[PDB]
Amino acid sequence: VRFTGLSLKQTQAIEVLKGHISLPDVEVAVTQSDQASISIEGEEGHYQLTYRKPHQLYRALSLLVTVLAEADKVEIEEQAAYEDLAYMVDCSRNAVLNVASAKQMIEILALMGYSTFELYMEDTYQIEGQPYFGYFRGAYSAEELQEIEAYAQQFDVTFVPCIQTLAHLSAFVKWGVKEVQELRDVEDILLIGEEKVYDLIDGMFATLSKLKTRKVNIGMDEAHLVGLGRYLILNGVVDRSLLMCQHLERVLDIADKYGFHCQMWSDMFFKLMSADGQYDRDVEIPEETRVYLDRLKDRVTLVYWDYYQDSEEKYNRNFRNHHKISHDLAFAGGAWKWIGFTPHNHFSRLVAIEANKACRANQIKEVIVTGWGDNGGETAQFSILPSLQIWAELSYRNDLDGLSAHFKTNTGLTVEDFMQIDLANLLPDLPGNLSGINPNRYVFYQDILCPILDQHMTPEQDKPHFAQAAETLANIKEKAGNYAYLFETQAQLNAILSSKVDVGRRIRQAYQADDKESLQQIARQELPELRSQIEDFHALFSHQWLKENKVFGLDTVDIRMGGLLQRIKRAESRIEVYLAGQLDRIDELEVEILPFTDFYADKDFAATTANQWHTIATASTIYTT
Amino acid sequence: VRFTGLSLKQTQAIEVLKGHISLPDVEVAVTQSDQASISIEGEEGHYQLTYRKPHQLYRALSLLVTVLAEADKVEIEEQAAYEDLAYMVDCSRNAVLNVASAKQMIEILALMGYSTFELYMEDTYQIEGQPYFGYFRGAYSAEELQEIEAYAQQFDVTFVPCIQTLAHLSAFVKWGVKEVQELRDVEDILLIGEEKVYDLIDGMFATLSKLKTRKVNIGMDEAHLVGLGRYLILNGVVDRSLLMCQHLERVLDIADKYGFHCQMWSDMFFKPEETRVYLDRLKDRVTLVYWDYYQDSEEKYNRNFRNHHKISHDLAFAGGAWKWIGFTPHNHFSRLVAIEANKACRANQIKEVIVTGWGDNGGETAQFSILPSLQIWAELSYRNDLDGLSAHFKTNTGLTVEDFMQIDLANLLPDLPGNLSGINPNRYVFYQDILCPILDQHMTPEQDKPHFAQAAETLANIKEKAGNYAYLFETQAQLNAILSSKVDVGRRIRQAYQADDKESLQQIARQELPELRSQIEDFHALFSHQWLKENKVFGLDTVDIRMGGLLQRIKRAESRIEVYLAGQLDRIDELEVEILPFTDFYAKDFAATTANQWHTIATASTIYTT
Ligand SMILES: CC(=O)N[C@@H]1[C@@H](O)[C@H](O)[C@@H](CO)O[C@H]1O
Ligand SMILES: CC(=O)N[C@@H]1[C@@H](O)[C@H](O)[C@@H](CO)O[C@H]1O
Repeated sequence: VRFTGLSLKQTQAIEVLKGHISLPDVEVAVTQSDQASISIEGEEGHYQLTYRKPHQLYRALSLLVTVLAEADKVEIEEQAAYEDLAYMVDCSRNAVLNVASAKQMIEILALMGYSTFELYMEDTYQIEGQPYFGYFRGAYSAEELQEIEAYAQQFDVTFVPCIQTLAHLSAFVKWGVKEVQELRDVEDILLIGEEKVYDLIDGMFATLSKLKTRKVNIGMDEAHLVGLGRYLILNGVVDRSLLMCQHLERVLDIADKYGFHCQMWSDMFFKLMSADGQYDRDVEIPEETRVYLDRLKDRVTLVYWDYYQDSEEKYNRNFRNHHKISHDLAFAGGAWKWIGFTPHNHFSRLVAIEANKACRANQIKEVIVTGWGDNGGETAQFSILPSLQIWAELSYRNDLDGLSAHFKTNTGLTVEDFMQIDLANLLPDLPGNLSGINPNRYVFYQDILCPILDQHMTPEQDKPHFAQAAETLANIKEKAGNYAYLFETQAQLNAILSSKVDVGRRIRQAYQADDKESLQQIARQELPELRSQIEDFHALFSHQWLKENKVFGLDTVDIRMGGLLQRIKRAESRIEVYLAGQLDRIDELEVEILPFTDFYADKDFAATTANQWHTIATASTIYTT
Repeated sequence: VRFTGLSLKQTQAIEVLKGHISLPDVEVAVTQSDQASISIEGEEGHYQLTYRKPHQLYRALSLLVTVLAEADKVEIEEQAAYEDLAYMVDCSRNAVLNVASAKQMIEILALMGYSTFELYMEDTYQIEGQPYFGYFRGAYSAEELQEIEAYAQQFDVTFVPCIQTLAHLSAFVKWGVKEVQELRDVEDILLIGEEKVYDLIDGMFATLSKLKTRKVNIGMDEAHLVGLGRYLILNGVVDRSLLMCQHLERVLDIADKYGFHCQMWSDMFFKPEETRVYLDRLKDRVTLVYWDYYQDSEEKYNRNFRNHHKISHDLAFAGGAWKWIGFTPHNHFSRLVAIEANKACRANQIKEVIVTGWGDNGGETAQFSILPSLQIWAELSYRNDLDGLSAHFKTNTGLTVEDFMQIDLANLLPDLPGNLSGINPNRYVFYQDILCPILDQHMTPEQDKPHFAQAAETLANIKEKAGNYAYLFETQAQLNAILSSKVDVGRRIRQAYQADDKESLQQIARQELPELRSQIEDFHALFSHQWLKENKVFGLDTVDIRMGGLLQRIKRAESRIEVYLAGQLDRIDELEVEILPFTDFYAKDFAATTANQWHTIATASTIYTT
């Protein structure tokens, strides 16, 4: 290609992006213009390209490459619905995105049209004088954060840290030293009102002030027991909505000291002022609280987060409730990658289409796409590219007509191929519109002898589904280039699930039937092979993890998978003891299996949602004293 | 041995106890008498033996066997200080004592002089119509509880169930079904005021009423978050002491319905005029239990007794047989505190002592690990001294009390003050990671390595003397063998790495760590044999998970070193993190500490949280 109008910064950015896309040999005149987010016009190898904001050059080039593969004449104009579109990576659930992968992610977000890159870090950034904060977690140094931000700046992409200034600090407050314990209210919540807490928070902002950015998400979601622990012991019973405002004021004051403009998750206002303590609800605002909120609302952007609703009207109602507090709002949607090993791009697509309608209908200026990693970060960081492309398409075009072509330009894969990554969750009898159904994870981590999720399995449909999935994913792996690792991991997982889905039930059927030959084959053949397959899965998982993330946090997966392997060994040994006539009965197998949960009991499929490792793996105590 | 004066019941009991003690070739005349708890006299192969309470026959027999080893003429008289002496086994922390082992424990308690046997069961007894209560936990059936109680009765020992009627029901309330969730306030706490909660509690007493006993410990400590969860959302703010009162009244009413008389922990009374009056009313219906496992001085117990007596004189004392700090008990520390507690209980007219055998965080210590602590409490009750401790112990077990107490060794680091509780290197040295050894500051390899090595040899020798108890010492010998190398393996990896001594890193990765894994798998085998001997199979799974996890982490240490050695890694990031103190709890002229949650020993990462 021959470009005119480019700055050195822009030519360098394009050099980097040539690692993702091939620019045709054509002539392109590039200028900034307020006329459109993106405009591309021309024919016969001579083109005029304009962008409104500098970062939008990179989506413009993605569109260019795409459109020119087919046609000679180009007529493209896009007007983005959102002033800012962000992707937030969870770096607090054990998986800290490594610097090299943050760079890759930035390049991709640039090509997609995102303005903003965000990292969610509860304790995973280093604070001078707080040596337990992020200790052995791979917390980013100030230097690493600076390097990441400066790399985003190469593409005119803004960096926004998402931190926690109230709750969700469990990995820090666990440390049994005076300087940490003195900071606690209860659970994962800091002690409102305590000077040492505000010293800590001043440290947080001191660290972030080393960056160029002066935009921050300060957290404050999900502090359900706020004011009810050591706070209650010291202060007695207080108005908790005012308590929230008091803490918020002090944090905004600290932010001000460093020149930051803040956003926060909105849920605690709703939980503390609704009838049943829930988010998705209307609120009675006490007068003294209203007055306090009327001040504070001018100093912070409230972020309404919702990853779940299947209809615009459901989001709309919540936006309406938020308007009672503030018209300075943003929306956080979901790239579903927090339900085990396997994402749910399909469900993310369904909710994105409807959330986009509601955001537009409520003149929402910013959408943050969230990539949470609940309970260990076991899903791949790059597993949700389709979901990111979907939101970009919805902002820029208000439809998904360009989704597959732009996605193929950006990744080398069709969007439908890449979205097969979801397969371990896609049981055939599920409706598309229910969230969190995650057999990928609970079929994997379930015990053998004591399979407490067995009532949720449907082997006649699930076995062939997982088996077919493994073949499909093996095929996509072969044409996935640099993303092949993602698919190889999923293929092996599905291969394991195909047999593991009912091995526990088949053991019980054979035991009840006195089919000792079957018992023997399971214990001597099937289970040692299952261990072999799990060890291979562990290797592939580790390869994936170390490619994307820092090493810290992988230890939890080692522990979990080692435990699973040992429990398979126990199934083998207990069966052998019984077969050698050294047991009259195998007591584990005499316990009748109950439903694990009734969450989806009223629905016409067996699968469910089960997303805590420690309750998947055992009915015994493991966490409690 | 020829006896006169025995019933059929007593004859059969003695026949069982021959499994434990060797009755010499003498004639013994047995009668009940109020003159003493135990009296024995006679000479030249003719003896007169008296007991006050029927169960005390069995301690008397142990005393008799003992003295006659030494002498012909006997003049024994004991007056026990406590009306009741109980041992309470924890069956809620994953380890549910199996029926055969409960029988063994009863036999030993009878020989020692215990009047009462207790099982602590949060969710580990079955309630008809509550299928999730004890599900996959090895919950005792009604019939199993009856059989255990009946066995105790064979020796005139009474049974007391220890249950929970408000909080500490974590293993039950986790179940995500309507019939369970509607019973919940928050965390491990049931929902006060909910009629379905009182339906459950009625169910609890319906099960226990199948027993002969009408004495129960109902739990009822003061959990901080009572009233603060789904209670707060449903009902607004209430005085939470007043809430405790309302719930306690309902529980007591249910217990009355079934004829039970209740004990409970004294916590909620420790300390609004509405509340004072309510508390005062309820205190008349219960015996309070003051529990203390920690104090090193009678003076400190006495202070707490005085304070309790401002609340109620209807008071019992719970002491501690330290078996809740990992794999290895602390009989030594239990002896220290028993001596002082006994002084204080006597000074304050305490009528009942309950020795507690908690199994905190997985039940990994052997059920029979604390026999010395139990004999200690018996001697203190009956004789007010330990001058006959070892001789009586050896009659009962085959082992001197000093030999048996070597079971503690994995905790007994040389530079520890004997009077500080919960220092448990047995556990955190074992479960600590290799690459990220977050307890390394608490290790003193130059002292700890030979201590653990010498312990393993000592324990191998005691195993040979231990008969039916050998399994306990075999387990502990192997643990100490492991800890001798593991205590500093992470540190030696860091040293070799920092010195760029690749030969040493290779030796550690290729020889030492695979051998460590082999040793841990050996320990796992021995531990499993020990567990299955003493306990139901349920709960063993948690140990399998924890140990399989540790093995996999040792594998990671091997593989990370291999990749580095091969040039495919510029650095091993885990090894570049400076290790801080794990806790400042005992920050001191020793480095050891207390760390008793597996999940925080094993990783600085999240593992339970969302
Ligand atoms: C602000 C927010 O969304 N908070 C939590 C988040 O930590 C969790 O990871 C996510 C996905 O389950 O949803 C919420 O429960
Ligand atoms: C009444 C009582 O003793 N309650 C707990 C008990 O559940 C625990 O196992 C034990 C040993 O640490 O100490 C107490 O805190």
